[PDB]
Amino acid sequence: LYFQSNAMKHTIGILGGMGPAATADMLEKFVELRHASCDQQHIPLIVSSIPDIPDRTACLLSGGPSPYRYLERYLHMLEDAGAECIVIPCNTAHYWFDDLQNVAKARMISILDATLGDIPPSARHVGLLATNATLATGLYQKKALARGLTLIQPEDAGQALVMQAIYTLKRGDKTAAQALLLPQIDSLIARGAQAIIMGCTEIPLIVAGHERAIACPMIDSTASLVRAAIRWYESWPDTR
Amino acid sequence: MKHTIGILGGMGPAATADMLEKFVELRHASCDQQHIPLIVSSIPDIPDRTACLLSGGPSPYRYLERYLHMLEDAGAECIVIPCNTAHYWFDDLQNVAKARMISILDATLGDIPPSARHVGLLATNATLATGLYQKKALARGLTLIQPEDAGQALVMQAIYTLKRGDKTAAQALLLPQIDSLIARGAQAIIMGCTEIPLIVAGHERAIACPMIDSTASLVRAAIRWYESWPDT
Ligand SMILES: [Cl-]
Ligand SMILES: [Cl-]
Ligand SMILES: [Cl-]
Repeated sequence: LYFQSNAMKHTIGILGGMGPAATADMLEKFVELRHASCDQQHIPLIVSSIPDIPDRTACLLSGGPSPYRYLERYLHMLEDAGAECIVIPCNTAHYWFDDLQNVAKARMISILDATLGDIPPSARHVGLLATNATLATGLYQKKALARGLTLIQPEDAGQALVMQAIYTLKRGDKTAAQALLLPQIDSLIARGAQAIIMGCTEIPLIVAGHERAIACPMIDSTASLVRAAIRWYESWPDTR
Repeated sequence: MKHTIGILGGMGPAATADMLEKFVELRHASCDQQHIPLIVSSIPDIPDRTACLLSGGPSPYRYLERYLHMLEDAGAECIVIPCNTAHYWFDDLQNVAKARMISILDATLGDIPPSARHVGLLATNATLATGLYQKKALARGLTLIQPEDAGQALVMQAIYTLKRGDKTAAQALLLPQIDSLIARGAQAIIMGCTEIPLIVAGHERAIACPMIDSTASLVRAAIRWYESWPDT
């Protein structure tokens, strides 16, 4: 008879598709990170995985077509579907975060803030694995400075390989991607990184299974955003 | 006109995340932008399907109907359901749906090798009890082998252990049941509950016979539908 609307349900939209693998990984983490006795106790989620959004690095570094209009469209799709909170499992796309937040009715939670908060306070010197555009536009720079953090970026030659790893994953070869990425991780560690931000939502997929062999904590930006979204969801009177 | 696929999910949420992964894995794409457009409803509050069917619990239908329309209104032109048990309501939804719907049952039977006549079935009690696969298998010339009652209780227990979050526990329960089916002559085993592939993951090669993944079967069928238009 009576159905509770998704808005009243505190439904969370995921504005994804950058890329699709990263979005599927976030969904997987919403299940893992939420305490639930059964199906019915899991978080209500609506997902946009609509990958036609233009490449973020091409736009930012090369003046390629901007993703922004697509972001706005699918954000509105989610809102109309009942999302009361929106999360974007793409670091690079947070270039547009403030712009989107201007047009959003829903609450929006930054992957950047969530990720930084999940770094141990004691880690002062922190590696950053991210797309070229995320580094170039300094998305993490401002915030890291506020927390008194020193980011260690790979050198130009290394970053080229990190970028290659990211796109090999986006292209669907994890094994190859790993072969590319692992040495760069060791380089950052060799350079004194006390932790490494996985600052591209493809990186956790590449690292998965090898973390136990990595000599410092990896901070997972996707997981960080999920945890932050769960906390939002669970702060409601009908949630707790 | 983008041929967007809606996923009416959330039963349960792990099976839905699993379907998304397979969409990525099963679609040839040179880059993000060549992957399938997907809108996903994972809104798990849908009432337990088995409890309704077997135990007289609340009916999931009006929920399914609601999220169906939600997906259509977001622009999904084709809808898929990564729950076998939910297909008790498939025809009903299909009758209210403007978007195209693709049945997990047909897709899954279609992916069984022709040479496999005697096929094991791992599924929920409601899926077995309501005979979702039986009339369809019969028409194809298939003979379904299901676990004996004691074994089925353990299968059901494995499924709910996975939904509850322990994969390791679920495996300990499920694995012997798979071995039992093989001992009884199964030429292939349908994983007929969408949590099964998740439990079986990593042990597949350790299993003698082929396992037919209902989730994967649905994704492939959806991809085919997507790639079937003049502009795609
Ligand atoms: Cl990213
Ligand atoms: Cl790509
Ligand atoms: Cl199922």
